[PDB]
Amino acid sequence: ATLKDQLIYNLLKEEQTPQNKITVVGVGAVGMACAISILMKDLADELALVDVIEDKLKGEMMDLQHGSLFLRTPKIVSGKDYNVTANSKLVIITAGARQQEGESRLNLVQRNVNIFKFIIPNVVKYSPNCKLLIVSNPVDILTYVAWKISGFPKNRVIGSGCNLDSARFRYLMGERLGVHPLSCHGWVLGEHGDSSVPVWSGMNVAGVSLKTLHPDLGTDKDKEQWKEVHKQVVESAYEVIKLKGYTSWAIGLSVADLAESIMKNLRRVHPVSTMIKGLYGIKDDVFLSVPCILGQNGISDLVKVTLTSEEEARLKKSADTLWGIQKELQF
Amino acid sequence: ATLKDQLIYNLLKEEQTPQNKITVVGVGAVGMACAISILMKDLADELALVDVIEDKLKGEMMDLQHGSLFLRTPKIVSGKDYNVTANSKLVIITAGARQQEGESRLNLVQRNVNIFKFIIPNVVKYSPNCKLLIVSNPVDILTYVAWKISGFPKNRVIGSGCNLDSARFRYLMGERLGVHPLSCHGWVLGEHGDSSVPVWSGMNVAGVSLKTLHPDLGTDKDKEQWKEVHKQVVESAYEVIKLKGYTSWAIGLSVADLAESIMKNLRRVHPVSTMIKGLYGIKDDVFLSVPCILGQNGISDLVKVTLTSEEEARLKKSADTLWGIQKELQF
Amino acid sequence: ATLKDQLIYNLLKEEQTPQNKITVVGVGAVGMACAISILMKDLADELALVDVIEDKLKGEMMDLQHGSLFLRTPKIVSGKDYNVTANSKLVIITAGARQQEGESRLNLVQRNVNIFKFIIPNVVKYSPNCKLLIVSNPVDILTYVAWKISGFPKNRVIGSGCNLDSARFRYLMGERLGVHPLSCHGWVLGEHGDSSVPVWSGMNVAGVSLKTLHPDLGTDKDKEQWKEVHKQVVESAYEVIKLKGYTSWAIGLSVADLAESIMKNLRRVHPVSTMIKGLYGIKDDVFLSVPCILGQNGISDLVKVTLTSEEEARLKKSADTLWGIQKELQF
Amino acid sequence: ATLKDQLIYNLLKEEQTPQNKITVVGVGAVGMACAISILMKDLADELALVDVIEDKLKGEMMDLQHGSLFLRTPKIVSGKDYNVTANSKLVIITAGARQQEGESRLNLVQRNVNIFKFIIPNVVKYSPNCKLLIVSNPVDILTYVAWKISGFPKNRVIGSGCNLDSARFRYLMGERLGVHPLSCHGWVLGEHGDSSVPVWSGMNVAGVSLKTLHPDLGTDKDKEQWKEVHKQVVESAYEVIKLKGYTSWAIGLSVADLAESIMKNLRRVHPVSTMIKGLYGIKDDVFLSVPCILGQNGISDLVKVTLTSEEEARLKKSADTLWGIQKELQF
Ligand SMILES: NC(=O)C1=CN([C@@H]2O[C@H](COP(=O)(O)OP(=O)(O)OC[C@H]3O[C@@H](n4cnc5c(N)ncnc54)[C@H](O)[C@@H]3O)[C@@H](O)[C@H]2O)C=CC1
Ligand SMILES: NC(=O)C1=CN([C@@H]2O[C@H](COP(=O)(O)OP(=O)(O)OC[C@H]3O[C@@H](n4cnc5c(N)ncnc54)[C@H](O)[C@@H]3O)[C@@H](O)[C@H]2O)C=CC1
Ligand SMILES: NC(=O)C1=CN([C@@H]2O[C@H](COP(=O)(O)OP(=O)(O)OC[C@H]3O[C@@H](n4cnc5c(N)ncnc54)[C@H](O)[C@@H]3O)[C@@H](O)[C@H]2O)C=CC1
Ligand SMILES: NC(=O)C1=CN([C@@H]2O[C@H](COP(=O)(O)OP(=O)(O)OC[C@H]3O[C@@H](n4cnc5c(N)ncnc54)[C@H](O)[C@@H]3O)[C@@H](O)[C@H]2O)C=CC1
Ligand SMILES: Cc1ccc(C#Cc2cccc(-c3nn(-c4nc(C(=O)O)cs4)c(CC4CC4)c3Cc3ccc(S(N)(=O)=O)c(F)c3)c2)s1
Ligand SMILES: Cc1ccc(C#Cc2cccc(-c3nn(-c4nc(C(=O)O)cs4)c(CC4CC4)c3Cc3ccc(S(N)(=O)=O)c(F)c3)c2)s1
Ligand SMILES: Cc1ccc(C#Cc2cccc(-c3nn(-c4nc(C(=O)O)cs4)c(CC4CC4)c3Cc3ccc(S(N)(=O)=O)c(F)c3)c2)s1
Ligand SMILES: Cc1ccc(C#Cc2cccc(-c3nn(-c4nc(C(=O)O)cs4)c(CC4CC4)c3Cc3ccc(S(N)(=O)=O)c(F)c3)c2)s1
Repeated sequence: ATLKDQLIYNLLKEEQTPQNKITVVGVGAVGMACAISILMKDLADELALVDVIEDKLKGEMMDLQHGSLFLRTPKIVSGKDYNVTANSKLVIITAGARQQEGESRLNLVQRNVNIFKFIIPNVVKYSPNCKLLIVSNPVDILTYVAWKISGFPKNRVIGSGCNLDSARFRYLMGERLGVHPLSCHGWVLGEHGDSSVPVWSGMNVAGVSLKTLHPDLGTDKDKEQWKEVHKQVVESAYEVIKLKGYTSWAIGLSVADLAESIMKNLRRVHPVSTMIKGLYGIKDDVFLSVPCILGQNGISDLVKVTLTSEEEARLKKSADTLWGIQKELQF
Repeated sequence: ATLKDQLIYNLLKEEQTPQNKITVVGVGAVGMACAISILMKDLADELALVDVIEDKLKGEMMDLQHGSLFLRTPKIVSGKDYNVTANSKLVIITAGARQQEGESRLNLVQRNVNIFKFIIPNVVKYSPNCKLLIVSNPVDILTYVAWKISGFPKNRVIGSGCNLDSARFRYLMGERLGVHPLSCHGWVLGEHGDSSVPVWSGMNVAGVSLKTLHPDLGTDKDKEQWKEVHKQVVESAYEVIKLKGYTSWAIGLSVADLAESIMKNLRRVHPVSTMIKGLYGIKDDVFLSVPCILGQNGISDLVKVTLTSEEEARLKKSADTLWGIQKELQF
Repeated sequence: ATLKDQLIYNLLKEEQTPQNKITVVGVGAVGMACAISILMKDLADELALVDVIEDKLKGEMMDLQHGSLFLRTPKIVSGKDYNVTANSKLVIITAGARQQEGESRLNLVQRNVNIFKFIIPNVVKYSPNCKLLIVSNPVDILTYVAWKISGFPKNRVIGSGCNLDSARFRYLMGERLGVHPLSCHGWVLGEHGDSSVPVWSGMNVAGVSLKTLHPDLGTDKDKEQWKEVHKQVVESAYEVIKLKGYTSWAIGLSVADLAESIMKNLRRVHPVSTMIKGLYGIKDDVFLSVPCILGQNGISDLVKVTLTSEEEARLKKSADTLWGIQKELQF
Repeated sequence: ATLKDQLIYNLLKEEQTPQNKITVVGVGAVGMACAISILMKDLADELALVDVIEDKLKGEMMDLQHGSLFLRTPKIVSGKDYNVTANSKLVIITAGARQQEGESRLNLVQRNVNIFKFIIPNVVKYSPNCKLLIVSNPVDILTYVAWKISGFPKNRVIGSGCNLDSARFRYLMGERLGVHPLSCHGWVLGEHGDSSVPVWSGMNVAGVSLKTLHPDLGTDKDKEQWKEVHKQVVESAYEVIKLKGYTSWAIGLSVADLAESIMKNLRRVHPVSTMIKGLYGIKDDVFLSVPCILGQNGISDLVKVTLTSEEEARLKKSADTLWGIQKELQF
């Protein structure tokens, strides 16, 4: 008998079926930050990685496996073939093309769409019941693209959206007030990044409305220039990109936070990008961030935030602009 | 009054002194993997980062700060100046040079020695009571260098050593047996990397000696070639370097595991590199990995492993080789 | 040589000094629930237990010690003598008397005051710099008592207060809305228990004011009777006492949450009982729960909640009542 | 519209099917310690409690629910009817009768059997695919009883067995050596409690066999009396029972450790009680503790520890004695 059989007596020929499986597609800096954050939060019993760069994919997988002693996720797999992703509960898309020198963002949009046309059908083939969490940028457009290609109902297609923008907002608010972001509440909604909308009416500590304490909050008359807090939500992302080349740690932690609510059926509220047609006069198929209740079925509910006329008009303008771009995309 | 003062009444404006502070020096892939792993294990109330590349250093710090909402380490700081490291309990050195084309390894090591001659006095100046955890390679030589330059007692200078090699051993052992590495026990000692020593006599599951079950274990007569487990401990690191360019995740996790024992005073046993003169037959000032008990005072004790004649001769040969190299380095 | 000395080489025999020590005084159901919750959140490197019942104290300590394999708090000690508590960062008082048949509540409180007159000087003797977290009831009165006897500055004497009441409020609010309590925000302030004050103006999800959506919120005109949420905050505690004899698990979890903010210096906001003279219109030395920022210095700051006339009159009435009782107690 | 519907827009009529559900039956001290330890380790997305004492059951449930803010287990339910347990992955039995004054242990055996004849059929009715983890004493007899009544294959019926005995052994070994139990390895096998067997051949630190260092280890000639370490594994349990009335914290943590391996499919090795017929000459249906590999299918494999003739004869004697009692039990 082999040493294994001398040492170990086998009771069961196991069926080996994954119960809490997560897949990450695209193992760049963002995908691997998502991966490590999920691993260190014990959110999955199996982690699958997919990419098209075969050596990079296998190297990252092996690096994680070598740390298995320090983890409680017993199976880490990888491959270019999507059979490694079968029966995932949650599939996180972090794939994208590399912007070339002198290439505009507009050119990236169709290249990432072309990547999604290859990825998303293979995801559905092997995990027809999964939740899809889209991180690749432009995230609101690509969440729509993923929704359309997958055929999924809208509860099962989730865009990272303004989850990270809101985390940045609360960090910066916390720095102004000397309070941990966990206790500084404030919401950034709409489009991820440049066009996001700070909802000044919801900014509060311990339920005390900042806007009621300081009616000029967020306006141009504001002597304390709190609008600069939202300007820095946008500008600080561009700054990290300039300083280190890309962002990764903050989005990875924010993605693991969303995965936690989904895998643990927590029904916490997150600002994520969701199919918003039927609200705010929006009549087109577009994805924008609103506060959503997240659990094991994806987005089961959303909060209807009371918006001023100006705030509603900004969200409607994002919806119109997104539909304008989406109708020109080739599927 | 300002909004903050309208909202918040201050009881004490006190000079915050750090209680559980860790510094990582060098924010390459290895340093940041250490940083993220430490953050997600709640080991510190303050994390300081140091490097010489100023924009990269600030970008990585800010990226971590943007994730504060998802963390419980309230202060993350950085700078090229070592006053940001003051009063650290643990200082992790992952700094190093990159080999230039056609540069000999000996010259690369001397460049790393020169880097340590700059770093180590500045660390001591601002945290004279810290523990030093050396990760930069060649790790056993540079741990000696750190020990010589710092003036620290040997309990407070620890080299990552074979902690990671042993983790790889147990992952590979677990894969052969179908058992989690947490339950697969085995020790790789001596030098990190190619010259490491697999202690076949300690390989066991549930206290069952594999060597006693299988007396050919690890020999050339072994029909199952268990020696290939140790060969892959060495080769897989080179393979990961070839596939993705470097290793980072597994070393980051293993470093956070050592930090956990030190910061929480666990007195767990780890294979780390320590000044071994007078033990294991070594008569020179060199650092080799043996099982060490780690706690709030660093290495308080070490385990005297019973070695065969061959294993003892291999460690003595490593010590002779390390001593020859160290006297060829300029301090 | 002994087996230990054959196996282990000692580098330093040093006098272990505790770095992150917590003491719980009183090992009833409440004290032990605090103990287990603190152990499972890795908040301390040393846990000390104190009581006057010597056999029970030793049995509980040993029970915890038998679980050390599953914990990461390496030292658990106990004793009737307070030298076991030396150098605690945080001291949690859950000690109290049991009401005797036919004994008036005022006499029961005086017996608890007498207990504090024994405990508090001995705590101060061995940990003069600790933070005091008072859980014993009546908690607001006894927090004042602890503050008066200790001589501590007010930032270092904290009463559990309405931390638990607010947790119950948010659980009940979450149940009504189908949202996790982590995302349901609402504050119960003032006295712990029957006289607590629900701040309807701060009740919100995602920054959306329920009171603004529903102006009758909490009034008698409310067709949905949201006032019953606060009524159940009070009644459910009495119900648990009736059904199982006492409450323990929820208070233990809420105490560990406060300990987490203090031990890790998080500067999160909690509703805890603090010396409120000069704020909120109170002119006597009394402790009432307001939102406080908690960190390594205890209460460094507090939030000034905007109150209605009725809410302010209720807090002033609580202060008048507390002051009348305190002058009827013998110190 | 109601306030809920004004605030929240519903996307899905959810099916509400539990994915990682655990049930605890019997909410005495042991059951509630299991419950809190499982809750604080995030092992379940739904926790169900069952007992026959209806008020106590509802009070404990409510106490846990009031701490929901501090947990990430979103549904806690209870009831005397087993429909609350439907679709559990893992069902933990901690039910038992109260020993009356002057009542022998022998009388308790049939009373606990009678309790199991009511419980186990109802568990199977609502969770036919679950794993059963038996904690009630006498644990090896009652694990057999549970196996027989359930009809389950032997991989899905697990007795707590010697898991806690081994944890106590490693704690006491750690205290002798000054090393954390996590790094002190040693196995207690066979029957839980009085008749358990310390396997001296497996006792080691860092793979260094204590028995080889000290051949008198565990014998009567041992000047250091290491056999007293195993005597205290037994005696310390009786001591805690004498000092505080019962044990609870250590078993609760040990049970949560087993639940972790099962729910996370970790395939760690634990000494748990398993149907051992076919090994050691045992030819009867009995449950004894050996090192077992635990995962999502229960006990999938077990380690065949090399035993001395004396050790094998003690295990065989336990098997004979257990079968002698079991054949007299009424089903
Ligand atoms: N939604 C948010 O808040 C933010 C999203 N992001 C976005 O994440 C995405 C990835 O970011 P990085 O990792 O820095 O970029 P990256 O270029 O380093 O990595 C992208 C990976 O996608 C892989 N890829 C390309 N085609 C593929 C295909 N058919 N199938 C599988 N993999 C494929 C690539 O090989 C690459 O390894 C970017 O679009 C980035 O803008 C970045 C941070 C914040
Ligand atoms: N001991 C072990 O088990 C392992 C150790 N390592 C070693 O970790 C070290 C770092 O690895 P990588 O991050 O991949 O290399 P890297 O070259 O990307 O990172 C080195 C960083 O040190 C910085 N640096 C140079 N001089 C400095 C100085 N005086 N002060 C502060 N920073 C300085 C550099 O700017 C760089 O950011 C390497 O030496 C590597 O061999 C890598 C994996 C396993
Ligand atoms: N503030 C809050 O939100 C809540 C606070 N509590 C309060 O916690 C306190 C303890 O609650 P339980 O454990 O259920 O009561 P308990 O009577 O079972 O525990 C009290 C323990 O204090 C010990 N004791 C008496 N005098 C002592 C002295 N000088 N020194 C040390 N120990 C002494 C007693 O031996 C006893 O073990 C009670 O006063 C209770 O009202 C209970 C739940 C919620
Ligand atoms: N295997 C091990 O390592 C150890 C096991 N134990 C055992 O755990 C068991 C429980 O211990 P404790 O909580 O201290 O005892 P306990 O008597 O306080 O609690 C037992 C609970 O079982 C309930 N019960 C009785 N009949 C029931 C029925 N048909 N259905 C549902 N519930 C029923 C009882 O009402 C009671 O609430 C005991 O047998 C104890 O010996 C204790 C610690 C270590
Ligand atoms: C006609 C056209 C319409 C859209 C086009 C386009 C485009 C494109 C292509 C590559 C990258 C991006 C992009 N990445 N990125 C990042 N953010 C982070 C972070 O860490 O936050 C890291 S990189 C951001 C946010 C910015 C840093 C703060 C954008 C901008 C963007 C723009 C538009 C939508 S949207 N609502 O239209 O989908 C978005 F969601 C985001 C954008 S061309
Ligand atoms: C005269 C001279 C002799 C030696 C010289 C030299 C040298 C040098 C310079 C840069 C990097 C290294 C080096 N990095 N590295 C890594 N490992 C990992 C991981 O993921 O494990 C990632 S990179 C390894 C280990 C190998 C991958 C498995 C080495 C080799 C080494 C050699 C010698 C000592 S030692 N015992 O003398 O300290 C070591 F500890 C390690 C080595 S110049
Ligand atoms: C002249 C006098 C006036 C008052 C006297 C008095 C008194 C006394 C003596 C023992 C126990 C208590 C008490 N315990 N207890 C618990 N709560 C929990 C929980 O799980 O929440 C578990 S038991 C509560 C709260 C209630 C269950 C919901 C009280 C009442 C109380 C009363 C007064 C103050 S106060 N503001 O004056 O400090 C308090 F803080 C609390 C009270 S004698
Ligand atoms: C003819 C007969 C045969 C058996 C009978 C019987 C019986 C009985 C009835 C109630 C309680 C027990 C019992 N509980 N208990 C606890 N332990 C702990 C802990 O914290 O460890 C807490 S209480 C222990 C262990 C001891 C404290 C250290 C026993 C003893 C025992 C005896 C027999 C088997 S077995 N192998 O036959 O199943 C066991 F598993 C355990 C036993 S009458």
